[PDB]
Amino acid sequence: AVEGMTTNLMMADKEGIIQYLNPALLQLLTHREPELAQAFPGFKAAELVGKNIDIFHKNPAHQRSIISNPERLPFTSMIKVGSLEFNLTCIAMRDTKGEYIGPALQLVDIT
Ligand code: HEM
Repeated sequence: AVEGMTTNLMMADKEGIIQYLNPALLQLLTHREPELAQAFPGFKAAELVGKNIDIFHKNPAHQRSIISNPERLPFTSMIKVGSLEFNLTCIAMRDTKGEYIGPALQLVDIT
């Protein structure tokens, strides 16, 4: 629904370790755990922080090349996550001195 359009955000460090999920995304992934557990059997949304993103990517070096090269960010794509569908945006996070920290992901639900 349009009432359900919100800001879904997930952050990782340069080594691909998930650092933070915002509440809207945590709520969505909890709601969608039926679909997510079919695509990713042991999936628990509250358990994602500290995990490496490589676990969830079928060709992990592809996403690694995207988040390792902040000069080529921002990156946008449409992705299928099990039976879910998202419009994905990946942007570079930087510290106060301008250094790249890792990727931030925004997902727009188009399931
Ligand atoms: C901040 C953490 C994450 C980053 C930086 C990240 C990075 C990316 C990027 C850039 C894409 C687009 C690839 C493309 O369209 O060519 C992508 C797609 C995808 N991501 Fe993630 N992702 C993250 C978290 C997750 C999580 C938690 C899951 C599983 C729940 C996941 C599973 C997928 C899947 C299934 C796709 C589409 C199919 C694939 O390329 O493997 N990602 N990810």
